Amino acid sequence: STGSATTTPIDSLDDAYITPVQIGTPAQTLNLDFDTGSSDLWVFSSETTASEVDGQTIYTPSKSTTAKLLSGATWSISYGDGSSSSGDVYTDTVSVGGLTVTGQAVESAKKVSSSFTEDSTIDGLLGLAFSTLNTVSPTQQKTFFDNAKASLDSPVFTADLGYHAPGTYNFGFIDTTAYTGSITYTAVSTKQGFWEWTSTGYAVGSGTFKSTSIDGIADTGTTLLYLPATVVSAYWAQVSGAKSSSSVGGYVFPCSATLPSFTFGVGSARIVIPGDYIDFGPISTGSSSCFGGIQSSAGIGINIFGDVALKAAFVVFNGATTPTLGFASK
Ligand SMILES: Cn1cccc1CNCCc1c[nH]c2ccccc12
Repeated sequence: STGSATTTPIDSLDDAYITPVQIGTPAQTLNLDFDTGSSDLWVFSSETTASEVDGQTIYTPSKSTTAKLLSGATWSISYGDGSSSSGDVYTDTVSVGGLTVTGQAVESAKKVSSSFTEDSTIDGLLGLAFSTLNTVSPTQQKTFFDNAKASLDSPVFTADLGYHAPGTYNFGFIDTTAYTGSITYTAVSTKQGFWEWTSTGYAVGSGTFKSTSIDGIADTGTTLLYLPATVVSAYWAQVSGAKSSSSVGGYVFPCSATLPSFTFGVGSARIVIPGDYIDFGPISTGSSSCFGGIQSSAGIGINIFGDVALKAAFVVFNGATTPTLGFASK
């Protein structure tokens, strides 16, 4: 089997991407944020505290003839940005782009934090990291990908995120028309439960490539590119007037700037992030200070190749017995 679904930015900044997902019988379609940095499929639901729902589409398990309470199971998750959610668990039929999994754990939110409530466009998350990170207790549950894997033509999924435009998540096949040149594959460590890999270095604009190992995670559910302070300082030093603002929470730059590109290495290959991809617009409405798309990972504890980096590439998440990651230009 295979599946193919379009993923769409939630706003004009590409802050996140949502992908329609069919849950239950008859189908209830919710728009979920596919997140390769977590391993829970959770949704706004008829159980979510009413004051914490503001415009989201909800899953109502009592209206699904295939829903079954997973007795005794609860979940609770915190994300890198400090947001959180928790609740109980159903199993139900879940389909993505024509690919169907029966008996998928669908984690029903009873509580969500404020940045979920305030994000009316995101109806929940679909985790695509390794199932060892799944938070369901007392019996850990598998991700949609892990459940689907055995049925897939090939044990892979691909992320092709657009810049200010829709893109595609495919399951079970590599669309050879969706990228240019060749795909370069690189080793993955699953020891922390993430798609963790080591970039071979970077360049700023038309500058020389610096060969240096940068360990980080491929994370579709994080907006920005978080890298070591040394690398980030070297980037922003090429933008007149750019500075790190403790009050804003990172590097800002004059909105009048033209930003340089940023290149990262994948083995001997190179992925170029155009300068425009690094512009996240005014820090507040009407401000001439703009927020940067490359930020320091210092104090996160890990480097994160978030959407800013991933949307410059066609990315293969290879879930074979020994997982690997592939990157191609596009
Ligand atoms: C960092 N910063 C700087 C000024 C204002 C900010 C915060 N920008 C948050 C943008 C945002 C809205 N909905 C989201 C959903 C997922 C990820 C990000 C977002």
